[PDB]
Amino acid sequence: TEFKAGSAKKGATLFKTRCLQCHTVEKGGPHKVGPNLHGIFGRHSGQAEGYSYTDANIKKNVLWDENNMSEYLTNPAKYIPGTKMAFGGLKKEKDRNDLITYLKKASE
Amino acid sequence: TEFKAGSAKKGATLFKTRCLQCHTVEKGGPHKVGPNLHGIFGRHSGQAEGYSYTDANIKKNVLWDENNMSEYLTNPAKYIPGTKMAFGGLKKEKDRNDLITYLKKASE
Ligand code: HEC
Ligand code: HEC
Ligand SMILES: OC[C@H]1O[C@H](O[C@H]2[C@H](O)[C@@H](O)[C@H](OCCCCCC3CCCCC3)O[C@@H]2CO)[C@H](O)[C@@H](O)[C@@H]1O
Ligand SMILES: OC[C@H]1O[C@H](O[C@H]2[C@H](O)[C@@H](O)[C@H](OCCCCCC3CCCCC3)O[C@@H]2CO)[C@H](O)[C@@H](O)[C@@H]1O
Ligand SMILES: [Cl-]
Ligand SMILES: [Cl-]
Repeated sequence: TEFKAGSAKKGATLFKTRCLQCHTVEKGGPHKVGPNLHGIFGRHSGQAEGYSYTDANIKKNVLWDENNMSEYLTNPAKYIPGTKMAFGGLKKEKDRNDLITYLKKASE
Repeated sequence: TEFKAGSAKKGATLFKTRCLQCHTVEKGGPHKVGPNLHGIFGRHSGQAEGYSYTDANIKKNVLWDENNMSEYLTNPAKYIPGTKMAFGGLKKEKDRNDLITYLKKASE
């Protein structure tokens, strides 16, 4: 399902405990590991002034709104280049086919 | 789409360069960061003798075959507990609603 208006008060606590380590939100606030998020809604992803992103922002692009940010926050790590390869991820279907054809024989 | 028989020879090289760092495949081979994979096809996930898994193996369970291992190898990290939370992931839809309701106000 989709976004439904919730508790800004609980959301303030979630931001402090889950986001502030890598993001500020106030206008003119500093970048950290992640970019300052002022004005994030209504602008496109990957364009904060003064911050340079991973290659994700030439592979993906959204106009942030409540719905697609809700989907994003289920698993932001999967959009970081390298996360999938870290524990053996194989982007190419043909590579997974080759690996599995081998593993079927090698593990028998 | 689904699994199609591929190149065991290319798959052998993929295993050596992408899997061997954390897995052995031979019968009686040692565990490493990950479990030995002998006999993996046809047994259920999360049951290698002598290895104790993350909580993933009480949340997820498959009978490994070519198809579901192909899906798994697109992104194994997303099944490791903690990966999603690491960069701000919020499992509960109500938490994402609360966060986003706050962020909409705080970032304006
Ligand atoms: C707490 C739940 C959050 C929220 C609401 C967001 N993050 Fe992060 N984030 C981090 C990094 C390194 C990036 C850039 C990624 C890249 O360059 O590929 C981001 C990006 C975002 C965005 C997109 C910003 C844009 O300008 O498009 C958004 C909306 C976002 N984040 C929200 C790093 C981190 C963390 C470091 C461990 C943590 C924790 C979070 N983010 C948590 C959150
Ligand atoms: C190279 C592409 C591969 C392949 C084919 C597999 N892996 Fe891994 N793996 C690792 C860990 C720590 C685990 C256990 C996770 C947990 O306890 O939650 C696994 C698990 C697997 C399985 C499931 C095994 C089972 O008994 O059900 C399979 C089929 C599998 N892997 C295949 C760790 C790593 C790595 C450490 C960085 C790397 C690299 C890989 N795995 C790569 C691969
Ligand atoms: O993988 C299967 C899914 O693919 C699509 O979902 C897309 C969505 O359509 C697509 O809009 C979404 O994009 C999210 C991009 C998030 C941008 C993150 C930015 C962060 C900072 C730097 C640049 C990137 O990615 C999803 C896949 O990861 C389909 O829409 C879904 O129906 C389908 O379930
Ligand atoms: O998230 C949306 C998707 O959900 C389902 O896909 C499931 C599959 O049905 C489901 O079979 C699959 O399970 C994979 C579990 C991999 C087990 C990994 C083990 C490794 C070692 C320790 C225990 C776990 O997880 C997928 C979701 O992550 C649906 O089937 C899909 O159609 C749908 O696109
Ligand atoms: Cl492809
Ligand atoms: Cl829920």
